[PDB]
Amino acid sequence: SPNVIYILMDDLGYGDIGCFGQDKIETPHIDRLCSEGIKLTQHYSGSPVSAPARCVLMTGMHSGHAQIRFNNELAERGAVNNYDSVYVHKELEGQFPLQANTMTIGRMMQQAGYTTGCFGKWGLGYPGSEGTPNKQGFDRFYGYNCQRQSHTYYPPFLYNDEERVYLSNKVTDPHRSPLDKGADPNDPASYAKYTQKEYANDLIFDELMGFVDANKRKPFFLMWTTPLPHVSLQAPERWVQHYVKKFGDEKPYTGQAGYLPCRYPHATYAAMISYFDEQIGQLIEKLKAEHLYENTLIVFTSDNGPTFNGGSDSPWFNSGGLFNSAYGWGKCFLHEGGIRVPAIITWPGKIKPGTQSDHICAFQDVMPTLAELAGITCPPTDGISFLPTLLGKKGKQKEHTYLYWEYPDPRIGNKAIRMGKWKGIITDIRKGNTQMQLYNLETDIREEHDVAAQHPDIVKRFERLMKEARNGPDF
Ligand SMILES: CC(=O)N[C@@H]1[C@@H](O)[C@@H](O)[C@@H](CO)O[C@@H]1O
Ligand SMILES: [Ca+2]
Repeated sequence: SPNVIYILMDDLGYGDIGCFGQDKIETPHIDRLCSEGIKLTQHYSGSPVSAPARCVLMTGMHSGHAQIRFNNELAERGAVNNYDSVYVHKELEGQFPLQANTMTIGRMMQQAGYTTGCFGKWGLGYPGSEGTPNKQGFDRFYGYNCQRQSHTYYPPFLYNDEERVYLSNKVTDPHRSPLDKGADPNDPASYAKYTQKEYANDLIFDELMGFVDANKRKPFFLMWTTPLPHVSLQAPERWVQHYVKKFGDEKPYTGQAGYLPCRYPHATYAAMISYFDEQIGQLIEKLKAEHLYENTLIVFTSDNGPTFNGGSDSPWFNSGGLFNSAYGWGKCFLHEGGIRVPAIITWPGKIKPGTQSDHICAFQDVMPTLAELAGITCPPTDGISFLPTLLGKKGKQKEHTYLYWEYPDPRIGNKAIRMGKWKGIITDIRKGNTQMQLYNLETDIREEHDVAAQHPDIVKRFERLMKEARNGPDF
C-alpha cells in the first residue's frame, strides 16, 4: 500500500492546465504528471463552492447527504467580516465545523497506519471548534483555517496544528484596500503595498516538504489543499514579469469585483498557477531523490469551477475549457463548468502512462478508492471506488446509476442530476422556481439548448431521483 499525495487547487477551471487545453498558462510539471499517468475527463466535485466540495471529499458523502452544503461564515458570532476583529478574536475566525468524530479520509488513513498531513487551507471548522483538522484525522496541519483569511496571500498569521503562528505581515482587509488617493493605476509602484514580507504559499510549501522529509521512511497520506489560484491576484514578481513579457501590457484591476487591486490581472492569474506548477515540480524531484516516486500515488484536481470576480478573467483564459466560464456557468452553479474539475492520477509502474478514462466519478468516490487502495474495509459512503479504472481493470469498475448535487445558497438555490448523457438543473429555487432545464451532454456539452419539454418522461424521473437522493430540510 503506497504513499498518497492529494493536490487540491481552489477555483482552478477544467481548462486552466495545458493537458486539458490551456494555451496561455504554462503548466509543464502538471502536464508531465498527466503524461506519466491517467487523465479523468468526467470527474466531478461535491459542490461548485469550496467548503461543501471539501466536506464531500473528506467524508465520502454527496452534497445531498453532507453536513456542509454552503459556505457558512457563522456571522451571528459577531464581526466575522472584520479582519482586525478576526485577528483579535479567533472565536470570529473560519467556517461552520464538521461534527465531532466525523469519519474523514484523514481518520480512515490514520487507522490504516498512515501518518496524515494537510497543508494549505481548511475551511471545515473554526479554531476551538470540534471541526479543526487535528480533530478530523490529521496528525499535522499548516496554513489557513479560514476561507476569508486566504483572501490575502500576506496574512498576519497561519496555523501550525491547533496554534496560531504570527507572521511579519501587517493585518489587512483585502476587500477594503483600494489604491492610495491620486495614485496612478497604470504605475506598478501603486501596487507595491499589496506585497509584504511572507507569501503564505512559500511557507505552506516549506512545511509540506518538511513533512515529506520527516515521513520519508513511513506510510504518509498528504493533502496539499493550496488556496491557489483563489483571488486575490498576488504572485511573486518573477512569475508576473514572465507573463507580462508573454501577454504584454493590459488593463489594471482596481477592485470593482472585490478583493485586492492588481496591476496585471492576466499575468498574475497565470503567475499564480505556474508558480504552484513549479512547486509540484520541486516535490516530484524530492520524491525521486528520496526513492519515493514509484511507491507514491498522486492525485491533482480542483474543488470547483473557475470564478467570475476578484479580477479573474475566466473567458480570456477559457478556464472552463469545454464549458462556458462567465458568471452563471462556473463557480457557484451546477452547470458542467461549475462542478466538473480536471483530474490526473499517477502511480508509476501501476497506472499506465498517458492514458484517459471518461468514467463518471466524483469526490464521494475518493473515500472508497483510498479504502480499496490501502486494503481496509470502507466506512459508510455514497461513493464507488474508481481504483479499477486507475489500474485498467475496467471489467470490474462499478458505475453510479446517477449523480446528484445541491447548492442551497441563500440567494439562488440549485439542484442537478446526471444520469448517462442527460443533465437536469433546477436553479432560482429561492425565487420559487421548480422548473427543470434538461441538456443532452452528448449533443450539447455546453448546456446551451434546454430540451426539457421534449423529454417530460426524463424530467419526471429526475424530479423523483432528486427526492430519493437528498437528506435534511428541503429548500
Ligand atoms: C465568489 C467568491 O468570492 N467566493 C468566496 C468563496 O470562495 C470563499 O472564499 C468565501 C469565504 O468562505 O468568500 C467568498 O464567498
Ligand atoms: Ca473553491
